[PDB]
Amino acid sequence: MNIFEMLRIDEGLRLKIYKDTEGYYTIGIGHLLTKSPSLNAAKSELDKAIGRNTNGVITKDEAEKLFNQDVDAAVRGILRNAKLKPVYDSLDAVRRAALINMVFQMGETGVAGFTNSLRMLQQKRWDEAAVNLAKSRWYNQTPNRAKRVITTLRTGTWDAYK
Ligand SMILES: [Cl-]
Ligand SMILES: [Cl-]
Repeated sequence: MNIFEMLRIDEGLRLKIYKDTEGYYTIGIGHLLTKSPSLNAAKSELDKAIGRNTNGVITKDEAEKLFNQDVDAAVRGILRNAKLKPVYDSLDAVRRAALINMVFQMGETGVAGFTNSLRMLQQKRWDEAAVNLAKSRWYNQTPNRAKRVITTLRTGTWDAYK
């Protein structure tokens, strides 16, 4: 199991513009297109991201290309962030995937905001960090997915995904 297969399970694959949990226009593997309510603003962004006139439909390869970009952008955002970098460096390889996961879903600004949990992660206080992360809008809105991520963090194993 690795970050890519982990995120593909959490996000799924959709080749046609869809709306995410929050209602935003998305496509492929959790690739957010726009927060705007306009389906046209969405097609527009989609064509911009792909480099062709898509009419809201992409191929698997296109979806996988956006996905590779986004995981890389996720890792780089963590290593560039003064709040995140230190937690990340401190963690084992499994735990690292889990923070990448959070960052992919919520953006670096958002995860950087979980101040207390990051501090408990850095101190390797696994159970307490788990209890604290669950006290969030995140957990309340996408509980099955949060649970899995949280579990990866608490245990350092891929159990939740197997
Ligand atoms: Cl893009
Ligand atoms: Cl969920």
